[PDB]
Amino acid sequence: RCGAGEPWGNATNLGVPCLHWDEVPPFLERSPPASWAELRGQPHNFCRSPDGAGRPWCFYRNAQGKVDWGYCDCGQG
Repeated sequence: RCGAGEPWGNATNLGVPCLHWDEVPPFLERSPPASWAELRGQPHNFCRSPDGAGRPWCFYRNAQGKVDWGYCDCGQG
């Protein structure tokens, strides 16, 4: 039950949980496609959509200690 454009919430697409936007390390492993400082979900974690294509995505933190970003479509990655 995953339509494109609809985020899973706190999981990059359908995999790794979204870390908090203010908890994103200044030295990041992935480069973000857009300036997300205005996603303004800093206090919390939840997919955001900087892309005018209606494509939500968040930063996921995995058990490797990594924090990267992924599209939240639950089937578009």
